Amino acid sequence: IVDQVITIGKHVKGYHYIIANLGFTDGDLLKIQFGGAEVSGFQIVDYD
Amino acid sequence: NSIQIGGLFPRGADQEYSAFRVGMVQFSTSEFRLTPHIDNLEVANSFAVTNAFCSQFSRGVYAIFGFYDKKSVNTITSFCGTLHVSFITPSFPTDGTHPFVIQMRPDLKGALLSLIEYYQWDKFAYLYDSDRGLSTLQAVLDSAAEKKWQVTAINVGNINNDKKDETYRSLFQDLELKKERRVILDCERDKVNDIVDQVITIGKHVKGYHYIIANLGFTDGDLLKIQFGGAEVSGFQIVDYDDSLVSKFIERWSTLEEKEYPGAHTATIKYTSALTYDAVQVMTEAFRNLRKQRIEISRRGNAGDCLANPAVPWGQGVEIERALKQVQVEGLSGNIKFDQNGKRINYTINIMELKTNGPRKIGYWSEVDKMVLTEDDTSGLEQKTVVVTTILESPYVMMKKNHEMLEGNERYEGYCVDLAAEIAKHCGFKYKLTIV
Amino acid sequence: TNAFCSQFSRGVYAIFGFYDKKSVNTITSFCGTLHVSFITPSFPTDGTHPFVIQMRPDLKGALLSLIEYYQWDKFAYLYDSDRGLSTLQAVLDSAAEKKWQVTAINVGNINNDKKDETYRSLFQDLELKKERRVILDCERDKVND
Ligand SMILES: *[C@@H]1O[C@H](CO)[C@@H](O[C@@H]2O[C@H](CO)[C@@H](O)[C@H](O)[C@H]2NC(C)=O)[C@H](O)[C@H]1NC(C)=O
Repeated sequence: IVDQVITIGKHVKGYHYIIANLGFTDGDLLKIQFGGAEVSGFQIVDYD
Repeated sequence: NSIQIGGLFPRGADQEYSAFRVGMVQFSTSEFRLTPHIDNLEVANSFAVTNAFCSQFSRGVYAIFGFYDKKSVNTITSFCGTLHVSFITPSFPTDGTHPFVIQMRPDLKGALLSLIEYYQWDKFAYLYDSDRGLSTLQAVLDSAAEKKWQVTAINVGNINNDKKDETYRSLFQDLELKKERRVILDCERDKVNDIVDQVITIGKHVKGYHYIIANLGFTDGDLLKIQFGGAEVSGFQIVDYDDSLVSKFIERWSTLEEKEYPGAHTATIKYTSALTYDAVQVMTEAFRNLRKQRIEISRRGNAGDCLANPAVPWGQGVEIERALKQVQVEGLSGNIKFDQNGKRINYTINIMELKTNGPRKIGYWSEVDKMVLTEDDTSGLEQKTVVVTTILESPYVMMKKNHEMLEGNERYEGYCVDLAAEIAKHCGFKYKLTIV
Repeated sequence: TNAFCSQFSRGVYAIFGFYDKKSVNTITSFCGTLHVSFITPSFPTDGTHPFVIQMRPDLKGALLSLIEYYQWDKFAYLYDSDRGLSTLQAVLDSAAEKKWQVTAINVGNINNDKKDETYRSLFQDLELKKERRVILDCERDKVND
């Protein structure tokens, strides 16, 4: 879903995504990291 | 009939070399046979170029086909202009009028300048490296002055590939200072994809951005990763895969053994490679015409040393160069023809826009016709001029005092005329005021 | 290339000379390879070539500063290719960050048969945008012309 969004350009500022699982940092995030859209998610494993 | 020629290839130009070999077999005849001695060299290094040339000279070649960097080209145009050695290249045109250099690459500057007035740009950002000279950048700076353009030229080639990230943000902050949306890319094909990739990541490839790729190979690189972005991408093609000549070429090309002809297993070929294939045909017709005109050209001995003092050119160099420059043939890059300096003339350049279903020609450019759009107009432009009927009554609809000199909607004035505007404005349509 | 080798064959220990934008690479690559040291008053290399002792100091930094001192924002930059468009790019690279409107008119390609005409055709062409601030960037002779 990410890659598809990336290619049609729905990851710029104004857009906003909330990833609904306990593994936000379990998957790739670099490919949306600088686009402009807002990404949110949940982490159940605190590395700190 | 053993004719010796010089071959100068840069390390890792594999497809260009394979194309050179298919050209060998295809245009080889039984009248004569071109015997190519190949020199694999770091074309950027001038020392190695000077050496490799002197080697080809001392062996006794009749002409050299090769490439050059802009850093190296001067060594080439010197040793060729001096020793009358003929040089054939798909590399970029020389800054001026150099003799004994047969530049297969068509001049691109004239094409690009046409396209800019076509899209009617007035303010853009020109990005570049120096690797093909700055003779193009001079062209966009002398034009901008004469046609009122504001150009933000940024040199993006000196960027180190070791810290190649902070250099891009600060680049697109300076390119966000004037909200620059129109950008030209005049770069090495490698540098092209690196920039595109970065542009995708920061999301400057949606609707509202319009990029122009300044090279002879539009469909050469990768286009699919900004094909759905929304941004419109234009560029130039010198290899038309619709020509039956090129189409028949592709069939054998795409099917060759790849262990033997590397990078030749594709449905597309780089223009750098394609020109090399065209260059072989020219080298054949050149030496064919030299015997059909019964002119003798064989070496009267060793060329010995290229640094021989004083330098004395062999005679037939004048004759050979002329033969080359008088060639007219048809190959992969459309029609081929030269002037007295070895520059392309009368050549076609396809204009391609990136769409949804892939790259697409919207027209072609000639050095004589300038910008010509192929009659492929679409029916999409609705522009349904909504016919608005009205009556000649005061003060609803009235003729203006000098309606004669005026035309269209401007002829009439009045309440309903003013209303016709407010209606069409809020409803969004172009309309024609006509009396019943 | 012939002169450099002629000097080298004799076994000189160093070489003093001048070069051009259409010959600099030759001097460098043959001095980088043969480790011959070159001492030049000519314009410095657009890089980090070794064995080349450039006597003239880098100007680039100074000119940029002086323009900033005069508080300019829109000017014309007549340039000569003869010394390598390094400085032309230096002000062009800065044109964004410093916010400049630079008109870059090449001038190192005119002939002395129509010298008096083209030079007037340039200035009666900047009577268009009506700029008054110019930079010359030329070998002294192209200045006086
Ligand atoms: C200039 O280029 C044109 C178009 O590439 C060349 O035109 C072709 O000429 C041949 C031989 O007369 C015809 O068979 C073709 O039909 C033409 N191709 C076209 C028009 O697409 C022409 O040869 C070149 N002119 C000169 C003076 O060299």
